[PDB]
Amino acid sequence: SMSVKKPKRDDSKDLALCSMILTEMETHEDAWPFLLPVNLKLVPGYKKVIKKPMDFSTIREKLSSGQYPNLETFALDVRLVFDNCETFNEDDSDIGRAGHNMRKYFEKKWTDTFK
Repeated sequence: SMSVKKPKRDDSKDLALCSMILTEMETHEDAWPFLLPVNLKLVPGYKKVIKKPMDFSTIREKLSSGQYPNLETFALDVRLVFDNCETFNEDDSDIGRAGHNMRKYFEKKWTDTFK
């Protein structure tokens, strides 16, 4: 509360460490469904159904331009990429399986880097 603060967790490396995680996601072999924005002209249904599209290139630009206020807002966009994927793709599809694999990969890196 006012003039009563928990001890200061060092956040000075968060930007660099989120960038490293994102590099690792970018270079995973199952990243290909997620590298670029879904083409809203060429994929029927996507625009109406997915209210907040997100992809790795869009996260990378937001990261690079100071549009994440803290590490939690970064994790929310990453998870949005996988939640979108599950909304639109059957579990038993190459893209559906890619999304589950990447989410697993991300969540382990996140825990090991920050928890």
